[PDB]
Amino acid sequence: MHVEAMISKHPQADRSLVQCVEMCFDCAQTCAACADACLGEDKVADLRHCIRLNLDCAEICVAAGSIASRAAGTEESILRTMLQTCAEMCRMCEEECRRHAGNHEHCRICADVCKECETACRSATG
Amino acid sequence: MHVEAMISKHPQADRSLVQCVEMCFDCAQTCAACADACLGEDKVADLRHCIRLNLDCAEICVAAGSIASRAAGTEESILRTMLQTCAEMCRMCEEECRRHAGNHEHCRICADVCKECETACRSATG
Amino acid sequence: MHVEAMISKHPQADRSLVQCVEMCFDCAQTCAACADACLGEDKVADLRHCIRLNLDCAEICVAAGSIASRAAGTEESILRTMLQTCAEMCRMCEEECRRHAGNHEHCRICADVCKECETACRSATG
Amino acid sequence: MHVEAMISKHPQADRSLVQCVEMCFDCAQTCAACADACLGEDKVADLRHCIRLNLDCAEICVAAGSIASRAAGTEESILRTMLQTCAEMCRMCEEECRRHAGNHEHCRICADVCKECETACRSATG
Ligand SMILES: [Cu+]
Ligand SMILES: [Cu+]
Ligand SMILES: [Cu+]
Ligand SMILES: [Cu+]
Ligand SMILES: [Cu+]
Ligand SMILES: [Cu+]
Ligand SMILES: [Cu+]
Ligand SMILES: [Cu+]
Ligand SMILES: [Cu+]
Ligand SMILES: [Cu+]
Ligand SMILES: [Cu+]
Ligand SMILES: [Cu+]
Ligand SMILES: [Cu+]
Ligand SMILES: [Cu+]
Ligand SMILES: [Cu+]
Ligand SMILES: [Cu+]
Ligand SMILES: [Cu+]
Ligand SMILES: [Cu+]
Ligand SMILES: [Cu+]
Ligand SMILES: [Cu+]
Ligand SMILES: [Cu+]
Ligand SMILES: [Cu+]
Ligand SMILES: [Cu+]
Ligand SMILES: [Cu+]
Ligand SMILES: [Cu+]
Ligand SMILES: [Cu+]
Ligand SMILES: [Cu+]
Ligand SMILES: [Cu+]
Ligand SMILES: [Cu+]
Ligand SMILES: [Cu+]
Ligand SMILES: [Cu+]
Ligand SMILES: [Cu+]
Ligand SMILES: [Cu+]
Ligand SMILES: [Cu+]
Ligand SMILES: [Cu+]
Ligand SMILES: [Cu+]
Ligand SMILES: [Cu+]
Ligand SMILES: [Cu+]
Ligand SMILES: [Cu+]
Ligand SMILES: [Cu+]
Ligand SMILES: [Cu+]
Ligand SMILES: [Cu+]
Ligand SMILES: [Cu+]
Ligand SMILES: [Cu+]
Ligand SMILES: [Cu+]
Ligand SMILES: [Cu+]
Ligand SMILES: [Cu+]
Ligand SMILES: [Cu+]
Ligand SMILES: [Cu+]
Ligand SMILES: [Cu+]
Ligand SMILES: [Cu+]
Ligand SMILES: [Cu+]
Ligand SMILES: [Cu+]
Ligand SMILES: [Cu+]
Ligand SMILES: [Cu+]
Ligand SMILES: [Cu+]
Ligand SMILES: [Cu+]
Ligand SMILES: [Cu+]
Ligand SMILES: [Cu+]
Ligand SMILES: [Cu+]
Ligand SMILES: [Cu+]
Ligand SMILES: [Cu+]
Ligand SMILES: [Cu+]
Ligand SMILES: [Cu+]
Ligand SMILES: [Cu+]
Ligand SMILES: [Cu+]
Ligand SMILES: [Cu+]
Ligand SMILES: [Cu+]
Ligand code: NA
Ligand code: NA
Ligand code: NA
Ligand code: NA
Repeated sequence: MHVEAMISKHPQADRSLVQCVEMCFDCAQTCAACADACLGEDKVADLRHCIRLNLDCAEICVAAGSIASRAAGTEESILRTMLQTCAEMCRMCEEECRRHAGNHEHCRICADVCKECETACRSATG
Repeated sequence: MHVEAMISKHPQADRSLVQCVEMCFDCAQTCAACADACLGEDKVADLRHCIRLNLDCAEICVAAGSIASRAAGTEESILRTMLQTCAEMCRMCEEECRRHAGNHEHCRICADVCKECETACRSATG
Repeated sequence: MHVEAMISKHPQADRSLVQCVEMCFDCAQTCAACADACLGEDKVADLRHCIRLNLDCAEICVAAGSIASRAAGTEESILRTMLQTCAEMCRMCEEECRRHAGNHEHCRICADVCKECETACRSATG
Repeated sequence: MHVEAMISKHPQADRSLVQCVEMCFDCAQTCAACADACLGEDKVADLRHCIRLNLDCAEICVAAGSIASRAAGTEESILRTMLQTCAEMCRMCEEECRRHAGNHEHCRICADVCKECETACRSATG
């Protein structure tokens, strides 16, 4: 990623922020991929809720990542509210993917990414 | 829009919800357009913060609208948290567009849409 | 929607363009809703491909709608290339939803929206 | 990123594809950041077109990345059409950021990312 390089060059220019942005994009992609993997499973009907949460988590993580990419300055921002929502979304999505992780390795990986992204986003709200 | 028609046909199937979804998409488009209009103004340098808020508001309203389009059932959802964030985003974006509304008619229109979308989203959290 | 009102007030300011933008947002929402409806069907395993196409169609229609909301001027743009891609996406998604339309009313509605959006986007490339 | 790990675990499971997805998300973030950096410059009025292209490039790269994250199987997809559009978008955005690269280091970085992402996406269409 180029998060760190771009922050340093912004005319209004944060480790926790870099980590948050990087994780949001990673987690967005991972959850998009996890929704599609679950869709392809023989046991798709068991994975409805998980697919739905991953779609929401992908959507919210792209939004959060994008907003945070614009948060390199002191101006008022939705940033902290958005990161709190994102942390809650990643927590919910982690729990459901974790429940399937013994059965589907894609959900193990995705639960781990959601957990890390939850922590990164919560940490960026401090 | 086809929000109402699609909700009625969902296998797990709400006026406040229909209105929320419709408004989110309307408001997303309007804020995208307002950011671009402000970018094109001779006095663009006066509109930096407004452009930035409109970009965030477009991003959050698409996310909220999409999540709410998937909220026609009783399952656990980020929906209410996301709608609260969206209402806060629309409130912030409304205030800044309103400040420019005397000077730029596009901001008058956009402030009105943000205000309506804020109310719709807050109402859907009840 | 506020597409028409916002275009008229843009400092660099098209019926076919208004119709395209309106349809993209309508179609994005409809396909998001159709993916979720299909996910909830008892016969979800029969709807894998349809769910996947609707997710792509929602993503591409939001992108197209957003880009077109920024296309009220004479500057170089990806607009026409993006609208061509969107028309092709809506054509593909229409065909699959149409195949399920006898069985699922949500797919009938969604196929009709995709068809209309395909035509609107193709017409805006002229 | 977790692109490679998730592809390997998909029930329907490509170096060029992994590289494409990774680059799309990297490039999306970079262009979002470049739009915001340009918005913050004293000389913002000189950067209108560049800001606008970066907003389009961010939108198209997220869309492409997401669609490509769902392209780990042999089913019909918009993928190749979408990647061609994305390559064209990155080419356009590269050219404009490159023009500002001597003046703004953020545009140098962003032009380099767009160039790499253009190549990755074009290569994934083979
Ligand atoms: Cu995340
Ligand atoms: Cu994720
Ligand atoms: Cu999954
Ligand atoms: Cu899953
Ligand atoms: Cu997830
Ligand atoms: Cu997420
Ligand atoms: Cu998150
Ligand atoms: Cu997050
Ligand atoms: Cu999950
Ligand atoms: Cu899962
Ligand atoms: Cu999984
Ligand atoms: Cu999962
Ligand atoms: Cu996950
Ligand atoms: Cu997951
Ligand atoms: Cu996440
Ligand atoms: Cu997640
Ligand atoms: Cu996160
Ligand atoms: Cu809204
Ligand atoms: Cu709005
Ligand atoms: Cu504006
Ligand atoms: Cu503005
Ligand atoms: Cu706004
Ligand atoms: Cu908004
Ligand atoms: Cu909102
Ligand atoms: Cu909202
Ligand atoms: Cu605003
Ligand atoms: Cu404004
Ligand atoms: Cu305005
Ligand atoms: Cu405005
Ligand atoms: Cu507004
Ligand atoms: Cu506005
Ligand atoms: Cu709004
Ligand atoms: Cu708004
Ligand atoms: Cu709203
Ligand atoms: Cu469309
Ligand atoms: Cu659609
Ligand atoms: Cu459907
Ligand atoms: Cu379907
Ligand atoms: Cu569709
Ligand atoms: Cu579409
Ligand atoms: Cu389309
Ligand atoms: Cu379209
Ligand atoms: Cu379809
Ligand atoms: Cu369908
Ligand atoms: Cu359907
Ligand atoms: Cu359908
Ligand atoms: Cu459709
Ligand atoms: Cu459909
Ligand atoms: Cu469509
Ligand atoms: Cu469609
Ligand atoms: Cu269309
Ligand atoms: Cu890209
Ligand atoms: Cu980029
Ligand atoms: Cu820039
Ligand atoms: Cu620029
Ligand atoms: Cu760019
Ligand atoms: Cu791009
Ligand atoms: Cu691209
Ligand atoms: Cu690309
Ligand atoms: Cu660029
Ligand atoms: Cu630039
Ligand atoms: Cu730049
Ligand atoms: Cu740039
Ligand atoms: Cu770039
Ligand atoms: Cu750039
Ligand atoms: Cu790019
Ligand atoms: Cu780019
Ligand atoms: Cu690329
Ligand atoms: Na900012
Ligand atoms: Na739902
Ligand atoms: Na434009
Ligand atoms: Na696929």
